[PDB]
Formats: sequence, structure tokens, C-alpha cells
Amino acid sequence: KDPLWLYKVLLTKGIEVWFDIKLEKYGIKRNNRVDYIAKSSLQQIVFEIIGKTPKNIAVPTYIGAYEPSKPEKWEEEGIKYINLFKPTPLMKVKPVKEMPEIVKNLLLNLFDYDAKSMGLFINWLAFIYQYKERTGVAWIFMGKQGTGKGLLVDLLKKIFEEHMSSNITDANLDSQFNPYLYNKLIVHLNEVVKNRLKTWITDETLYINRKNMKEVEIKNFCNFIINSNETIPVDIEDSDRRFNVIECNNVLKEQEWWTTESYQEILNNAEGFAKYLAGIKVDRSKVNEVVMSEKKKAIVETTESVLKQIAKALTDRDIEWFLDNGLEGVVEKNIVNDFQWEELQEAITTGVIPNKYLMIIVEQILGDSKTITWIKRNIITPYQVGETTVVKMKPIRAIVVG
Amino acid sequence: EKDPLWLYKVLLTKGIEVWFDIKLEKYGIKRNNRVDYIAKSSLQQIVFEIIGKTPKNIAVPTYIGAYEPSKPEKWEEEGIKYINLFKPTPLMKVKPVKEMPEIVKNLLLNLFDYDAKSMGLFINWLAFIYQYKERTGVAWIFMGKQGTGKGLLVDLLKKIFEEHMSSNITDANLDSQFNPYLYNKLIVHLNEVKNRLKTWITDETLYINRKNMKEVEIKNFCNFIINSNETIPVDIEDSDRRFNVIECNNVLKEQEWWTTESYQEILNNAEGFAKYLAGIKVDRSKVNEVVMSEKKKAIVETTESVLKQIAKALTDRDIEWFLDNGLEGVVEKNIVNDFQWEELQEAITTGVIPNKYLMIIVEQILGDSKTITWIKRNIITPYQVGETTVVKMAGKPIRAIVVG
Repeated sequence: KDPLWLYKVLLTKGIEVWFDIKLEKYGIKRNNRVDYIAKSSLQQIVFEIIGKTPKNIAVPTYIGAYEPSKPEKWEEEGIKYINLFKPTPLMKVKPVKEMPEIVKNLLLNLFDYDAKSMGLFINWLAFIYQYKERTGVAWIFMGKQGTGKGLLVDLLKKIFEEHMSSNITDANLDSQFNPYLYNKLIVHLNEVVKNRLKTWITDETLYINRKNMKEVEIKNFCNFIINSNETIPVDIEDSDRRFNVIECNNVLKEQEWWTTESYQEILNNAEGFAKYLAGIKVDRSKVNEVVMSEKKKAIVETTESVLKQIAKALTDRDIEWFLDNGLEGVVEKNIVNDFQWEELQEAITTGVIPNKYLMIIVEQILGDSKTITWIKRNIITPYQVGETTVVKMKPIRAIVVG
Repeated sequence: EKDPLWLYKVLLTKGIEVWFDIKLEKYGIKRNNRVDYIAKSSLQQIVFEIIGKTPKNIAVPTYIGAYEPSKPEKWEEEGIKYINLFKPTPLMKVKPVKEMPEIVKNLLLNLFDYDAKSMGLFINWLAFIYQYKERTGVAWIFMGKQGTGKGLLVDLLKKIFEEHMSSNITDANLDSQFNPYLYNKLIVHLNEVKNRLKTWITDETLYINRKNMKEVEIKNFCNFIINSNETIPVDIEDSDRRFNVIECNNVLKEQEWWTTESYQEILNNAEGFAKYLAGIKVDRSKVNEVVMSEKKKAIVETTESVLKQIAKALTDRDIEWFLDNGLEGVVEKNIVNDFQWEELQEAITTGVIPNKYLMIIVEQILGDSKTITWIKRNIITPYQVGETTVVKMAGKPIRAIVVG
């Protein structure tokens, strides 16, 4: 008669049930809680609610989708959708112009009373809180322990609730399942997958596999915060566009304002901090902004290969890089004359290096004797420094940069 | 039917509480302080035995199971209705006692080597777990040799906590795809993964995967006890706030008061020990307190990199660290005259070290000749010791590193 009678009677009781062809499960949405259950589970629910087990579930057929920018239901290309994003209490919160003070001292302690980066991080957080999109930039908090990184992720975890992943470590990565990425606005990882993570930052779609559900490709809303107590947590390239790095070495127990209860006082102020974020006026040009802090510049120049730097010093004829790396030791160990010591650095700046001097340079930077064949296949050829050639210096075989 | 909770009420008469758990799609049955999650066909076999008939529809409520000792047996938050899965074991509902049974006191004195401050700090930690039933964010590592009583202290606490404790979790259970040893536990004991464990101590939520149950995120109540007979059981940073370390080298067979029966006499005193913990006056400012015992400081400085210690010595211009590590050998091998041996130390103390001396210093500490490129890529640059630059000393322009 009416194939949606049960759907309507449960809506009166504030309960919205549909069938999700995509997962072959029934969706039930209660009081800011969306569950996916099998039919036999849903039949047990409606018997408790309406006193009878219908043999046929008279409910509509929607496609579940987690999109926080869209209505409770919408449709596109004829297929009708129902939304799986339901905000937690502390996202539906009245704005505030200024944040609770003990929360303000926690972040100031984290950012070392630097306003530009702390304000840039809060602008990033506020954007996630208000606009609920993927930013494509992640924040790495590192340094020492007891600095507040663990608290700020428990502070945000009370704000974002089910939409945040807390302390995902290699134990969950080794799992065949992906639950920490399914319908999340923030994903926290503890300690750090060099490319597995760098991809998640800018992916729109991930394959979500979770236990007793179909493996499904959903759109990606994850923003990553990464805590690490190692000196070099990840390999970062010099052209990077994904990572902001903040090193904090101020321990919270050693500060003026800290008590034992401050950990739970800061946590019991989650409402105030959420109300602050709700009131930030976001600058959308600076959510995907990364800055090259000298801690990040430190991570990059320890990470990038030394053979790459030799090749690029060779390319830019940067004699000053070689002498910063101790090339002048070649003369005090009398490997080279004072006459030949000026021919050798002439060869670097000139971009025409005889095989004789090519080995002298590489062996003094690297600290072991390398052959010309090795130098070409590990420094010259892969980084395209130049061509090995006969040059009229007598016929000297040299490499000409270019 | 008439009342879609008729069956629920009739089993409560027999003292039996059954619900349906939307979160696990299983039926929960709670009997005599012990909770099961079963399939529908199993629960129908249970109620047939109780009421003599098999209902077609299970007239029971729909709750969400949650393990929170702070909350009532049922409650609600938002519209969602909850039922509690924590039900304390007998020796948690027991009348306190002001003083501990004697044979249990000699074990803890023996474990802690008759030091009261550290033993009392551990009992204060235990008492907090017993009285307040929360996660402390601090773990205890018992170390040393074998027969000291650490294993017995774990069977003693396992009789108190029973179902709320995980006993002798080893590498076999970690390699399993399942997590049952962390599901609804107040104490978790590990026998003998540096970051997997350092995170569990301070996490609020774990993803619990168990055999025939859905993988589900639950609240974390675990406090960790760690036994190990290796000299360096874990890597500990100097700023650590999670670990207390106790090394014990008193074997119990070698002590005066020990007999064959002492092992099971201590075990038959679980009630007396539980009542003592119930009566401890807890100081909560000291439950998450960690102390750096001389064994912990050994673990820290065995673990931290030599390049980090060099980099920090360079930073603090601590000439005495270098000579503590034998830098003066540079003079006994006549690598250096008596005169640059004075430039080399003032170069360290001034924080301005010519490349010439920087390689001499590093080679005598590390024991192999390293290049300037290597020193910057592994000591200078990563720990931000300073900038390599041309500095004008005397008349020549000397390449140096300026600490700052």
C-alpha cells in the first residue's frame, strides 16, 4: 500500500532508517548517532519500538555520504543521498571573541610565545572547525615530552568527538582495516609510511576497509596532526607544500602556571576553546600556508642526500658549499699543491672538472676514495650534472657542467 | 506484544538482565557480576531453560554497552541509552584495613629493597587504580633478575582484579590481530613496540578487535605494569613522564623468611592485600608522579644518541663533558701540541671551533675520522648547534662553526 509506512512511524519517534545499497546495510540515525546494522538487528529494534516485527522493512533507499557542507538529504544525477555527518555538541556552539586563559597558556607554551605560527595554526584549526574541509597541510609537533602535545590532542578530541582519530600508531597501520580514516576531520598520528602519509594529506578518495563491512571508496576529509619525540620524524623535501613544523622544549611541570589539575582544567575548558574557534574570522588564503621554520630547514638538510648536494653544488659552481664542507683540508693534508689547489677550485667555479680533480673533490667530501665510474653513476649521471668529455686544458678527460 | 519489554522483566525476576547492543549487534547478558555478548540463537536457548518457551521476538531493550566505573548501571547521554559493563570483582567491594598482611609486606619490601618512598609511591599508584578506577598515565617497570617476586606480585593483583587485569601479555598476543587484553581492563601486565606502548599509557580510546565481534573504539582504562630481565628493557627519553623504574636483585629463596609455602601463602592473602589498598589514603598529586631513579637515569643515558650528547656539549660549551669522555687522549697520542690543546678547549668553551679542531674533537669521541660534511649532517645541523661560517682569528680567515 505505502512502502514507506515504517519509515514514517519511526520518524515520529525521532528515528530515521534507510537502506544503503552501497554497503548493503540499513542505516539508523538517532540523537546525533548514525549506525549501520543488518536487517535482523534492525528488526529487533523496531519490535522494541512498535511491538511487531515487520517481515518487510518499509524504508527508503538512500546512499549514505559524509559531507558536512551539505543538507541532511540532497540528490545529484538522480541518485538520492542522506548525510552521515552529524555535528557533535561542541561544534554547534555560540562564538566567543577570546579563548579561556589556561587554554591560551597551553598553546603559547607549545608555540613558545610566537604569535605568527600560533595564530596560523589556530586559523588552520578554525577553518577545519567551521568549514570542515581537507586542508592539504599537516602540523608536526615535536621536541620533548610533557610539553602539551598530548593534551592539545585530547583537548581537540573532546571538541570533534567521533570525527577525530586519537593516537593512531603503527599498530593500527599494520591492521588490515582503515577505521581511523573513515569520516574524520582530524587524524592524529603518534611518532610517525614516508609516502603513505604524504599522500593522505592531499587525497580526495581513500579505500576504506572496516571489519564486517564492504571495502568502499569515500571522499577524504582528514587533516593530520603529528606528534613525535624523535629528532627527525619524517623526510621533508625542500620544495614541500604539506608540513608545518613546531618544536617545543618547554616542559609543562616546570612552568609558573602549572598544577597537577591543570591537565584536567584545560580539558574541562573544551567548551570555551570550541567557542573561541567558532568565532575566528578565517583567512582562507592561509589555511594551506606552510612556513619554512629553521627546524623544518634543519629536517630537510639532514634528510636530503649528500650526493644530491654535491651534484647541485657542482651544478651551481658553488665553491662556497665545498669549503663549508671542508674542501680546504685537501691542501693541509698536501693532497694538492698550492698551484693545483687553485686549479681545483677554478674547475669547480668554471664548471669544467678534470677526472683527476673530480676524484679529489668527492673523496674529500665523502671521506672514501671513489672511482670515476662510481662518481658518474652516483653523482653525475642521475642528477644530470654534465657530460664526461675530452677538454683541451694536453687532452684532459673532464666533466663539463651544463 | 502487549509490552515489548515483557521478557526483559521476567528475566530480571530471576536476576538476569538482557539487552540488545546496537553497537556490536549482539545481545548482552549480565549475570552475577559477569557480562557476555551472545548471538540471538544462543540467548533463545538460555531463556528456554529459564522460562520453558522460545520467544520468536526478543522483548528486550536496546542499549549501548559501555565500561565506565564512574557511572550508574544504566544512564543516558543525549538521547542514547547506555548500560554499564563494569561490575566490580568481590575483592574490590571489601572493607578496608589500616595495615597490610605481614607476608605480603615482606614481598614488597623485598621487591623495592626496603625503600619506603618508592614502595609507598607504587602502593599509592595501586590504591588509586583500586579506589578511583581511572587511567593514570604512568607505568611501572620492574627489572633485574629472576625470583625477586615480580611474577608473584602479578598473580596477587590478578586475584584482586580478576577480569579487569591482563596477566603475562607477551609477544604472542601482540602479534595476534586481536586486542582482548586491552578491552575493559584497569591493569595490563606485559612480560619482557616502544611507541605502540608509550601511546597506550596516555590514550583515551583504543580500537578493540576481538574474535567474533566488530572492531569498535572504546574508552581506555589501562594502567601498565612491565616486567623484564633485560638490562635495557625500553628506550626512555630524559624528559619522560610515563615510566617509573624499579630494579630488584633480591631473590626470594635466599631470604630468611621464605619457605616453600610462602608463594601460595602470599597468594592466599589476596583479600588482606585488597583491604589494605581500599584503606590507603591516596595522594593524587603523586599518582602521575615519576621519579628518575639511578636505574632510570642509566636507561636514559644508555639510550640517547652520542651525537645528541656531543651536540649539546657543543651547545653548552661544556669542556668537562668532552674530557669526561677522554678528549685529552688527543694529547697523549700527540695529535696535538701543548698549545692548540689550549686553543681546542677554548674553542669549545668560546663556542667558536675551527674546522681543524672540530674534526679532531669528533674523531677522538667517536673513534673514527669523520668529515666536516658528516659532522654537519649528523651533529651540527639536526641539533641546531650553530652556523658554519668564515671567522677571522689572528690573521688567517679560518673556517669555523659558531655555536649559538
